[PDB]
Amino acid sequence: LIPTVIETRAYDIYSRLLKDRIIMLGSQIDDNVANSIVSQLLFLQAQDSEKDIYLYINSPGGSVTAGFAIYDTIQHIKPDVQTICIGMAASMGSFLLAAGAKGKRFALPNAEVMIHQPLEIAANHILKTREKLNRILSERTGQSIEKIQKDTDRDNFLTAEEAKEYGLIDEVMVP
Amino acid sequence: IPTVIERAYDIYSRLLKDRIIMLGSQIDDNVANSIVSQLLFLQAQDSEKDIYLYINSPGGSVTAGFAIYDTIQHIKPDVQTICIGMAASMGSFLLAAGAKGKRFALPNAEVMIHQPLIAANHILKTREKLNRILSERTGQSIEKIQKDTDRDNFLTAEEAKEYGLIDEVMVP
Amino acid sequence: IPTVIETRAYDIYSRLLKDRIIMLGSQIDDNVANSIVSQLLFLQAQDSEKDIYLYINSPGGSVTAGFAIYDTIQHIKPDVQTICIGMAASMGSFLLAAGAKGKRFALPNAEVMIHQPLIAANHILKTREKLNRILSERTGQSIEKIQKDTDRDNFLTAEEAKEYGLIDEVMVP
Amino acid sequence: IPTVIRAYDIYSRLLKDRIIMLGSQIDDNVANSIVSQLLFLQAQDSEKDIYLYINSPGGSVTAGFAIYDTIQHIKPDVQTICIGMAASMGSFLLAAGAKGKRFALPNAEVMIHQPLGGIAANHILKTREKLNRILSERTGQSIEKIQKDTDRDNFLTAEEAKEYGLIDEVMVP
Amino acid sequence: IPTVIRAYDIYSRLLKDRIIMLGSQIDDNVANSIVSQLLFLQAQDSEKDIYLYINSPGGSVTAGFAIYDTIQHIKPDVQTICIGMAASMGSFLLAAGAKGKRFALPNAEVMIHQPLIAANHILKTREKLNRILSERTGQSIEKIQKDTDRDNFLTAEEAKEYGLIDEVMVP
Amino acid sequence: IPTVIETAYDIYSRLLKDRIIMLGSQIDDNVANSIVSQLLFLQAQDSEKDIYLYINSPGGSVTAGFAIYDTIQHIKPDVQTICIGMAASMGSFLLAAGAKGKRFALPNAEVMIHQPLIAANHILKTREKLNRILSERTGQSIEKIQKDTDRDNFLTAEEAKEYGLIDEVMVP
Amino acid sequence: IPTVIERAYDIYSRLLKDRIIMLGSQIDDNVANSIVSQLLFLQAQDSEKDIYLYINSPGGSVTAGFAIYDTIQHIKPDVQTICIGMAASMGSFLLAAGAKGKRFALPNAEVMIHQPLIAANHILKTREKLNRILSERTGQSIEKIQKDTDRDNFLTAEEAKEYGLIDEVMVP
Amino acid sequence: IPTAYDIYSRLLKDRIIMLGSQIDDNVANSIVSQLLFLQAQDSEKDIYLYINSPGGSVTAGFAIYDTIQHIKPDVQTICIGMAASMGSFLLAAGAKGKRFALPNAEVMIHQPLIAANHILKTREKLNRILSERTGQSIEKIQKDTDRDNFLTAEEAKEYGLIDEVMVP
Amino acid sequence: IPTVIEERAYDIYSRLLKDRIIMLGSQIDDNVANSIVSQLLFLQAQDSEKDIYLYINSPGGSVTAGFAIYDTIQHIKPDVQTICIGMAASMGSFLLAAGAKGKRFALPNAEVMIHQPLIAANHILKTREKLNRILSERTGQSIEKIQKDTDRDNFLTAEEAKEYGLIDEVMVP
Amino acid sequence: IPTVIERAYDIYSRLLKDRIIMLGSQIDDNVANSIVSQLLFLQAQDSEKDIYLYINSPGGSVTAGFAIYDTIQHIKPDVQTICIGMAASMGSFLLAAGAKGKRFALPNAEVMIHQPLAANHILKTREKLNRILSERTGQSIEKIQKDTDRDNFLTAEEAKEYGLIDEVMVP
Amino acid sequence: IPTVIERAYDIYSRLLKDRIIMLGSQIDDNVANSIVSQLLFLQAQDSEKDIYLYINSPGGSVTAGFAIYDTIQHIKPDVQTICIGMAASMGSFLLAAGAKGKRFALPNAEVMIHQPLEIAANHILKTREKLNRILSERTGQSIEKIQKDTDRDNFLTAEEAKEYGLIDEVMVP
Repeated sequence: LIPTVIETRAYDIYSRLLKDRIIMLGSQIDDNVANSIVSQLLFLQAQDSEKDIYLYINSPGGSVTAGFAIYDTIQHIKPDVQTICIGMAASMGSFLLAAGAKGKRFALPNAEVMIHQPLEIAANHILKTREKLNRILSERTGQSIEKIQKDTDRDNFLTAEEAKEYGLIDEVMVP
Repeated sequence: IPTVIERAYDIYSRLLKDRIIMLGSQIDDNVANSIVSQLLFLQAQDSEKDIYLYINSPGGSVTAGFAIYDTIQHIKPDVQTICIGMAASMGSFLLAAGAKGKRFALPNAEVMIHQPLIAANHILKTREKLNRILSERTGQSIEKIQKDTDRDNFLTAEEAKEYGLIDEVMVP
Repeated sequence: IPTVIETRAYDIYSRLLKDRIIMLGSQIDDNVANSIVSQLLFLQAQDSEKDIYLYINSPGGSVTAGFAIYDTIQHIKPDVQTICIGMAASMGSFLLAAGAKGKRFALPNAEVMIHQPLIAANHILKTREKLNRILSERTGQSIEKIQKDTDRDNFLTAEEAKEYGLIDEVMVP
Repeated sequence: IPTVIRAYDIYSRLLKDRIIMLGSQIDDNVANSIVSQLLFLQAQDSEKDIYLYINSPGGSVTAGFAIYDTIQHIKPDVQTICIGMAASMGSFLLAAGAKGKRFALPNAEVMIHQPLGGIAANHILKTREKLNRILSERTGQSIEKIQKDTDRDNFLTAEEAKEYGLIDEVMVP
Repeated sequence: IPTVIRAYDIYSRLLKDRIIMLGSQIDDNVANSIVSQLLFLQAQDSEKDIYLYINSPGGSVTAGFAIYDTIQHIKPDVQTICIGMAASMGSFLLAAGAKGKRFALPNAEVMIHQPLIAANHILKTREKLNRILSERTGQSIEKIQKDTDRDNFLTAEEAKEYGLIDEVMVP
Repeated sequence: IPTVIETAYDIYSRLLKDRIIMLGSQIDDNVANSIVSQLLFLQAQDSEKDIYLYINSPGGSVTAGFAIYDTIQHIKPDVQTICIGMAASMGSFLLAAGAKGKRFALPNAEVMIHQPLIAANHILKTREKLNRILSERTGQSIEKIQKDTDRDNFLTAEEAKEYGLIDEVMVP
Repeated sequence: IPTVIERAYDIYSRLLKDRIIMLGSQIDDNVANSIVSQLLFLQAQDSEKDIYLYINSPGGSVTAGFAIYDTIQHIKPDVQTICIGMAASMGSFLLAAGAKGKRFALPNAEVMIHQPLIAANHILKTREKLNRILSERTGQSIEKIQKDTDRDNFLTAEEAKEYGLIDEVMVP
Repeated sequence: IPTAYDIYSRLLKDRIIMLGSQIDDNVANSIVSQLLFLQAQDSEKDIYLYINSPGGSVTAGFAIYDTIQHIKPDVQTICIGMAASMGSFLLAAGAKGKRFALPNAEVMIHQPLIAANHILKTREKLNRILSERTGQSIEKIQKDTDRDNFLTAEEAKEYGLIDEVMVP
Repeated sequence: IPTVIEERAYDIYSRLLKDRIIMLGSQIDDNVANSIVSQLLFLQAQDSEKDIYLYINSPGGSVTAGFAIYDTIQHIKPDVQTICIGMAASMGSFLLAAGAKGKRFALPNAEVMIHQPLIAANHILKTREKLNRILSERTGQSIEKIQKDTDRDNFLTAEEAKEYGLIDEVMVP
Repeated sequence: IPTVIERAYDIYSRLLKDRIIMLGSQIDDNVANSIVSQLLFLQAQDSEKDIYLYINSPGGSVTAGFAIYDTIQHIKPDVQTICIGMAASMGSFLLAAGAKGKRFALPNAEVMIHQPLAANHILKTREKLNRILSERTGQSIEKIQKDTDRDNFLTAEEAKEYGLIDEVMVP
Repeated sequence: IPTVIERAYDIYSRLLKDRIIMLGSQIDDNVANSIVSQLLFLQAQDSEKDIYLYINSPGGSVTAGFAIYDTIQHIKPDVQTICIGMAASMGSFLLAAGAKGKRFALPNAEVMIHQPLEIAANHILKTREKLNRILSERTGQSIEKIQKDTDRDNFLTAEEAKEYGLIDEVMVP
């Protein structure tokens, strides 16, 4: 499922999108996805430190650690990382959605968003990093930590407009 | 997938050079990410020129279908839709979602609007949303579409036109 | 599948495509259908006036997939010649008969079978009568004859296929 | 499948009460098993009723027919009771029980759709007409009404099934 | 699965005491086994109670209805006892037991969420599920319709309040 | 297969007590050696009482077919054949091979005399051997049986009676 | 498991006759259902005689564990728990859950009360359920338990006596 | 395989052993045991070995061969279906006067082809043993076991591999 | 397959095809036949006058697939030289004998076998009669002898095969 | 299996440019079709220049070994054979079939002349190999027959003495 | 394995541009075939310049190892052996086998001389005898001591391997 594009040079579609500073996160997040995403972010920062990056998100979520690698890289680099949810952003996918530059987090009208953080590691360290997630989510949305602690414990499916109301995105994109 | 040189592509890649996107499988997230990317690619090359999305699809994921739906609506280009073979469920929803006056089917092509049945209530909620968009795009009442997407009828290309799922049946 | 390089690289199918030649050498499913349809649409954009050549060695396949190639053959402006090498069975034989009039061919030892093997039953029968109606138009046979023969497994000689109206000529060596 | 004490499993222990469970897709292994049970029960007694419980999605025509012919051949009455579902060939076997003794539980769904693809087409169609004719005889419906209905997918309530003539009574708690 | 001795496995020895264990997902195989145990027990004695223990994630609606109907048809009262979990079709069968005689142990969990071949028939049998749950629990059909569409775990005590069981079996 | 305990057999063993053999599958060496054994067992219990061979078989190995066939002919007891469901290829050869006047089919049974296609010469040799045995046991000419065993037409129970493969169709 | 004729018991069937139940693996629903049925069985035979539950288990399903728990609490007879080898998570919960005065470990037995981490809020609700019960059964405050069950501590048989998880370490 | 015995176990009661498969070491060890069991019961009465076999391992075939020859009882051999390779060799190895075939049974003496010298050496011993048990010259068995030739039951009697074709 | 550059990169087979060499090195099925036919069609479009060299090391395969290859050898204009290296069996030996007059060769240690080994039985027998007739035409042997011989497995030496009319020459080192 | 750029090759294609064919696996039909093709290609580029066939092979198919043998003997250029590691059966036969004076082994290479086993055809082709080995080694046919029926590992020097190779290459 | 555009490479091919070869896995025939090829290539490229063979290997096939060994000794240029990570069994024999003065190891590398025990026992013990013999020459240890130490699985430090005579130097940062 990846066509070729030859300018007058052969790119598959994603590599051609990367040329325009577009990164497609279209899968479950594991370490392989994270290493690839971080790499693309580093490449694009190196090309241009002033120019916006566009990160598109269609993701069921995944590994907290891998999710955090991408997060911290988004925060480190100078360029503004816009975020755009195109199909779904659940758990760590919605966390990355909300971690886009302020004013620059978007979703298409019909995109679903879920803040539910589900669940060998010791229980106390899982709970410790969870607190870390809630604290970061509390800031980037303007909601109280109490309210985010509750909400991430349930599997609430948000509409694009609920997400905006909630503070996970800045705008719903209009045709 | 044969190779073509004008610098070498496969067929689909050469068709994309003429702004042709082929949707020829069940729609899952990988297909969705792929169709969306191509549409985004095409938009940036020319925001004015038409896009042609051929559809031969038994359907698939609602969320994947909607991601493609929304990209069609969002981009500036008119997306034509042409049904060859079959458009079922979410494939039939995408066919109906093409630019007005520019939804087509070949003569022997087939269309089934039945949308098959994670919290039930969420599924049923997104389901009401599909019926309304299908009402808006066909001109049929919401109640009529309610009944029809819950039953598995096959429409001929001609029935699909009479129904408002397409604008024209293409003739040789 | 060997490579062909013109001082530009192709595989044989791709270089045969350069001569407006398409090879259908397998069971027809959705993947083969989309591949063939694309080749036809491509070849049409290259030149709307020149003949296209469709070689058929196929045991059959999906009615849906077969109808997508059918309608695409009809839709495009160029003549599609059909050439049966090896075998045309079921939906394979339908596409052989779908070629431009006067331009449906078969090699001398090729074999044709129009038996169409047997979603609600109602719809299967409906699209069957639609196959039968179309084969009747393309072969010159009455729909009652097509009806009986598509319900039985029936190997036609290349010459018999000519006598039937499935092909126009048997290619002489 | 638990043990009952001479140690049976439940089915073996129910066979002692002349009860046969048809709880699966019907194929040749199921058919041979059902047939042998029916022949064994005729051997034990030719006068006493048999009880065939049916919870089955359907299956092979030929296998359905081997059971059907064996129900008709043996001397005893074979009661049929639909628990859960009787589809395709399972609904045909439901309607083939002794007249007056075809039952369904209140919530059991019956569907007379006979699938085509789920042999030469002609032969399949021949045996379809024979199934239709038998269904006509056993429901009291016209061969024509039954043609239409078995070509389509309808789930019938137990009551509608009785209204139809597929069963004689709905068992009340 | 231990053996007890005249040689039985435990389930079969429990069967001798008119106890049936529903301990898994309900499919047609599970359904046929259960229905068979009921018909067997009924023949053996039409007056004596039957005990159905339930630890089930759920399953096939057809399979579940097969069991439901057989429970209702036979003469003996069938007591239902939820141990562990009753979800979806398992919770339906729990409610399906003789009224006065539906139980759960204190840490048991009940979920009535009914998860979602043509759409109209599925929605049709949903309404038929809802209407029976409405009768057996005393809750209005509008309330059951809402609650079976949402995924929600109930305490044994909460399930008693709801009308799915008659009592929490206190230790 | 259920259990039957008398005052423990599986069903098939209980039927074997009545001299009933069930051939319900594709004929391979393993099926052949089971069938031959049941035959030698029953000849030994009683060399005078009929044996009942029920046939629901898609066919199988020619060699395994012949091992069963040669055993039927060699033992003293009359072997009745009853086709339930289907008899094809070597299943129909064995059906025709039961005692004269004791070959039966249920009304909806299907019978296919098609023998489908070692060095080629030896396959053809043992086919001539099949054809000549079918010739004797049906009363049809060797010419005719050659044409007919070379085609795959399905025969009605009654059509198989007319053919001479069975003696009677069993009435309810 | 080998046979023992006392009528042929496997060793587990033999031990069940002495009211001995062995829980020797990860706790899933099959195991839970097996243990529950064995409990109900032994309870039927004699509601006054002790039952002995030997535990060597890495833990398992909380629901499956609670089903075993609830049945121990429900039945009349005293369930003695004996840890041979290991009791972890739900294994150690079931160990602590035996009759008061009658919870044992072999001297080299290991005990770990870490409960590992399907909506998050429901999981956390059931953990609290465990913590409170462990609190009732050890004499420790819910706060020490909620702290200790969140981390990877291995307890010696002796240390587990210190903790109130077992009553006695079995003298050889 | 119906039933307390299963059929084969019931036939063993009547001193009947059924070789219905490829001959490998599992099969060989089974046959040998049955042969030893039967002679323990009565070393006088005949044993009946039915053969329907595509052949198999030389070594495994020689284990059955040697057990037949060793024991006191006559071991009749009866080919049903086919005896090929080691199966045909075992057929010809039955008590003299007591090697039978059913009328449509098929016999093939081709023995198809660890160092090559060992297998060519063991092959000579087979040829020599077939020459003895048929009354053919060794040079004729040499040629004949080197090609793949199906014999009729009658042809096999004419060859000396069986004594009689069984009459129905 | 290793690579050769003339920067035009081939695999050896693509490099050979440059020099009009096709290697039929495997069991003949649909995939193989489709490949060879296309290579034959390619080479024909390239130069219709110059010879083609078809090297054959093959145990045989599908009859349909064989005839598809045969029919294309006969149809195209170029002379197709056939060279047996190693083995030609069944349809391999049939394709070997189908090469140009005076231009069918074998390497000295090559083995050739005409046995064709054994869809309704009668269709098989009728296409067998096709092969035998053609073998008769190309070897000069009577149809009697060929029928007799295609029904048994005899291995033919390079020289024996020349004797028989399957090849024209044995290639001298 | 690295890439070399002059034009981009893998090492084998790069070595093919220097007329070096590497026979490094069991011989089957695919290996034979490949080696033959390389030999044909190489004779097309130059018919007088030597070719170098390195052999590390446990053996393989007889038909396939003969296809390669026959191609070697047919083409004009001299085919030097070099045994690295092992040459067994059909491997050792292809070692022996190299141009006279131009058949080599490395000092620690191993050579096994054992040929493993309708039977009559197998024996015939086996008499065919024996007769070619005898010609090329210079050994009597009776001695080849004894030795190929035996599993006999030959030292590089022992293989020289035997006449399978001409020289043992020196470090 | 990343690309390198200098012309495109994977890293190993780029390193091979600098006469560096990486032996990174268990040695079998496919590894040996590769290493030998890389060595003949580098010789042909330049017969006087040093080759650098990096060894990180648990060892493997004796025949395969000796093929690598013989090629190192045959070709003209010096082969340096550098153990990174692990050299065990035939890996450590290959390490000993590098140009005298030019066998190296990283400081934390591990070296195991144990040569573990389908061929006859007699041949295995005889090719083992030449392994011992060759290690005695290259290390300077008596054959008696070599026999002893290669029958035991002791692990050497890079330094102990130096004192043993398997390498010349432990590499300095």
